[PDB]
Amino acid sequence: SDACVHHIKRRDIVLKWELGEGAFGKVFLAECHNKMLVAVKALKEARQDFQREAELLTMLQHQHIVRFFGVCTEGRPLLMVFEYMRHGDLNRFLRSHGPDAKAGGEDVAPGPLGLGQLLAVASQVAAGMVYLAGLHFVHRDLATRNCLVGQGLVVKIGDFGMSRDIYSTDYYRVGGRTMLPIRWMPPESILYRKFTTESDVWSFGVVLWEIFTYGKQPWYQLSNTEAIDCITQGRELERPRACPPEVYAIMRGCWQREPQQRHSIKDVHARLQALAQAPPVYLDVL
Ligand SMILES: Cc1cn(-c2cc(NC(=O)c3cc4cc(c3C)C#Cc3cnc5ccc(nn35)N(C)CCNC(=O)CCCCO4)cc(C(F)(F)F)c2)cn1
Repeated sequence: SDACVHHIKRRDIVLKWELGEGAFGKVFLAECHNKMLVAVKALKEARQDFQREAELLTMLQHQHIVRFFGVCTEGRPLLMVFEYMRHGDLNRFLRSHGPDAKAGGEDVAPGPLGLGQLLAVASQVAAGMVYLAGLHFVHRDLATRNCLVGQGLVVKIGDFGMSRDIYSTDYYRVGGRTMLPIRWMPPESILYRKFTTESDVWSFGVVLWEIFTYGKQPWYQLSNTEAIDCITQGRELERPRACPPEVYAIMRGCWQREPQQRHSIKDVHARLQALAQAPPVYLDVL
């Protein structure tokens, strides 16, 4: 126990209703009195994996990492208190604001999401990955499904959380047990099965691809085995229609076969941030 986790009395937590069910956890919408709304995670049992995660969740504090408030161990089931993100995960957000579904909102225009919005969303995910790469933390399952959207179009990296139970189609089940998001995985992670920070920047290019594709699954064209091949033979994803050539260069910069030939996430974020606050007339031409 290197760091210490804050604790929240069970009297403070008042469960309203469920937000989703997982194979190992349950997310309820609840209130805390430290009065705001929070998202609590109930363990379905793993107690060692509870404290270990909380210790790691506490150390990770940033503007684009899901805000961890603490735990509650004064009565089973054990709880993990997260902040509430209004628009759910990024993948379900992107899809519901694409040209495919089916009328404005409070945080977003009628849609589809314009270039300025997509660049804004992309920069926030990139900014959060620089922090993780700065701590040399390796997020081995980077995708739009594992990013949350809050009130005000703020994007934070959230889940894992039963993403292998919700989006089971995004994972290849290796052997009898264990799933791999091979469509988001780099060649060295498929072949030699090695994961690094440079293996994450590959995943971000795939994440950056999802954004300008409005939530579609990468290599939706293919099956799991065919997707493995195309990545193995070094076949790249084609530039999505909503993506300008200026941004597709950033994707390919994340898709170099040699992991060290790939650009740093600090450099990728630098390009994405600059394009975000860029004046209208500069983006209209893009
Ligand atoms: C090896 C390792 C990795 N980690 C690690 C863990 C996390 N954890 C995480 O992001 C994490 C984990 C988690 C839940 C949430 C997050 C953010 C959340 C949330 C949240 C806030 N508002 C809403 C509204 C609807 C909604 N969720 N939701 N759903 C749609 C229900 C989801 N349905 C379910 O069934 C999930 C079951 C248990 C889920 O546990 C985050 C990080 C990171 F990336 F942020 F650092 C790292 C710990 N150890």
